[PDB]
Amino acid sequence: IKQGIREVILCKDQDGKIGLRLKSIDNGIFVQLVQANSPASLVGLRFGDQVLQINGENCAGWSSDKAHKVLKQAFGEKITMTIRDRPFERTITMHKDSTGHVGFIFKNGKITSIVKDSSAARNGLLTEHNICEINGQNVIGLKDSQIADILSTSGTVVTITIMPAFIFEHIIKRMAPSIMKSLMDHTIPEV
Ligand SMILES: COc1ccc(C2(C(=O)O)CCOCC2)cc1
Repeated sequence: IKQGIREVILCKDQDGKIGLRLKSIDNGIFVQLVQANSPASLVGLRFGDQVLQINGENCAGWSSDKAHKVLKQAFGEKITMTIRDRPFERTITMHKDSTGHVGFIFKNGKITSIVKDSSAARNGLLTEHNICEINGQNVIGLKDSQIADILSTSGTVVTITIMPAFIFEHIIKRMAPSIMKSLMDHTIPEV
């Protein structure tokens, strides 16, 4: 999680898309969706990012509709944005035990139990928190079984990005679970 305000420069694809849906939260604008292999993904926009400006206009108090409107009108050639990185999220680094567990239980992405004397317990993992990312890979909308698989196929060191469940549930309001499963970018980021 980068701790300040960064600039990104986007270019609409051939179809006039940038691969983004935005959501009004708390009189700010936040990324709700980033499409796989989109301009948004390529420049490193992530679920939960806060859009502070689009082409030098403040996003404060915009509706989701106005934000999507503003992206439609923009000259495709070059869109600038100012971004706060995942400001509602935090990162937690854990170490797997000899049996391959970081030490928590979760249901529909939300951590529900912390196991006594686990890495999760020592690193202060919290319940009623939704898993957004595992080792920088977005897992939002993936089945519980696949999130377990991605945890099992990570090394002994597991970084998990988490969001308070209330906040997460407010952000994904009005996005179909199939769009999340199907289109939400879940690739290991390119270099
Ligand atoms: C007393 O507080 C702590 C905090 C972290 C740990 C480690 C972990 O499990 O993450 C131990 C193994 O290596 C990494 C760190 C241990 C004790």
